[PDB]
Amino acid sequence: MASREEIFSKVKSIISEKLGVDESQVTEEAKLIDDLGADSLDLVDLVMDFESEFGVKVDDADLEKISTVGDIVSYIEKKLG
Repeated sequence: MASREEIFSKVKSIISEKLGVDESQVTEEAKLIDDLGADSLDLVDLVMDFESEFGVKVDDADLEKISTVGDIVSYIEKKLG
């Protein structure tokens, strides 16, 4: 079943494994590009990984609305319903 823990944990799994960074750098208010150093290319791959992982499609506009991990987490929780 859907759960916030599932979102955050899975989200960290993609970002952490591809960047080699611990969730300490990951924050609901931390920016993936500034706080972690993941540029637009990095961001596309990370969100994409969630796109297939959660079996959901994302809006290019949603990407613009998503900057921090908080947005990533909140996005999946609401997008799935």
